[PDB]
Amino acid sequence: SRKFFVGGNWKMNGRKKNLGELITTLNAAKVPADTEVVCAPPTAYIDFARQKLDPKIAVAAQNCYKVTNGAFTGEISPGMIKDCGATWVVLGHSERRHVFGESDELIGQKVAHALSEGLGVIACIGEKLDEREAGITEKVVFEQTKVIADNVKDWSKVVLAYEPVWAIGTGKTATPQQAQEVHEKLRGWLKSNVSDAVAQSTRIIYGGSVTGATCKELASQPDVDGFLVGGASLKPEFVDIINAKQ
Amino acid sequence: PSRKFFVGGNWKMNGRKKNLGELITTLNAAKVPADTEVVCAPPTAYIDFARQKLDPKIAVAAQNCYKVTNGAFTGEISPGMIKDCGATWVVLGHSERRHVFGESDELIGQKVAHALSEGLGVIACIGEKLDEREAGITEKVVFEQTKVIADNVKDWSKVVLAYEPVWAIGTGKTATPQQAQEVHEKLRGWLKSNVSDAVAQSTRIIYGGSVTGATCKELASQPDVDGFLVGGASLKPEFVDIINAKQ
Repeated sequence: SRKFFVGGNWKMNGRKKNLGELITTLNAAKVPADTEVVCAPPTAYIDFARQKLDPKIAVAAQNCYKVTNGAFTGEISPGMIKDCGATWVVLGHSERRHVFGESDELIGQKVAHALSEGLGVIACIGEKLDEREAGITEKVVFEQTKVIADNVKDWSKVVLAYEPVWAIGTGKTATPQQAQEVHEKLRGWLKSNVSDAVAQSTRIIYGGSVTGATCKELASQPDVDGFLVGGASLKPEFVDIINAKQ
Repeated sequence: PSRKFFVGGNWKMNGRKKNLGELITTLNAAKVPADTEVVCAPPTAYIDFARQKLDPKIAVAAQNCYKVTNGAFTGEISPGMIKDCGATWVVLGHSERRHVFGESDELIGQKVAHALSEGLGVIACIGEKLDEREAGITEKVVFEQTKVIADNVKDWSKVVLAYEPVWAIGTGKTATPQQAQEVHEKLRGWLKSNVSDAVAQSTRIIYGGSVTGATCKELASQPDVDGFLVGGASLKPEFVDIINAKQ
């Protein structure tokens, strides 16, 4: 049985004050033993958040680069993330891919380098609306997963996050069934392309819109192992999502 | 005015808390002249760390930022966060952003306007690549880049322009002091006839090419060179020699 995993992606939000208040809320929250909880603060606050957060919650960088040190003004390395006490990095997030044009190859190289450096990786995939309506959900999502997998030697430190990008701001929504259909298919790719052990043990988490109201039906899906939470991660309702399985 | 000499240390993607803490200790003990303005740009995960450890005489800069105050931009930081961390500058348009990460002029323009509107100072970088230089179009590239920045500047008192001779990195070429001067003087001439005389006379244009212990002096003596954006030397004791380049 895969351990339930709840990540809170704060994206580019917050200052020390309101994030300190958020953290104070999380510290007082009772996080179940069976649930693994991770918060991804803005890059300027990885160090701050790690100092202020209770050890029971892990800290993630929102991105990193693919080399340990170098001439890359504006980037950070897994070494720096580790040095700040964070144990995870989010890679391949839809905003990196689709606003900042990060290629599959780049994401793959980043994954291999973060893993070689002792970090865990939350590796994001997902298809856009035009890809969904064209019938190529599987093609896009399998090709993205392949390039990640090509760069993974030890899946015990990886978590796959499915983002239904086709549902973000488009006027379409994903049902719990539709999330399940994709998750199950992703697991089926891990089976047909990597191994059965890896399909069985790898957390595939849902990165679509998740609220206090919908998190329960979503969490009940056989192949949904948790969430990568967007906007709700900045709010008390993140604690409701930490408690989703019941 | 005259223009206050300006020395920025760009640490790029280098260091951890230990060796950067030791570097900072070196800088804190250094005597920085009153007539020199010194700024250090740490990796983004260490803006807050460096500001806490660095003496107030040295300012802190982010190496990049985004163009909006908060938002759905996983991996980015805003000028509001930079300020909140005690940093007062941001480097924008650095050649590595433009040429490795494909940041466009339009994007850099928008980032400059937003950083300025948020009360940050901006070190705005420009520079031509080798293929652009050998094609004879140094001026075209460098003037177009400066124009998009200038379009997004309402107050030049908080801006510093950095010329990076990208054409001279690793490629194998070295930029002479004269060659740097020729470009700087032309950049100032662009400001004079597209912005204003007052902005031409008062705006620091700093040199972002390779600068050592040895070569900083002739460079700093050039009429239109107002200082440096130091790359790799910024992580070393010789950055202190560059802080002292005028005398």
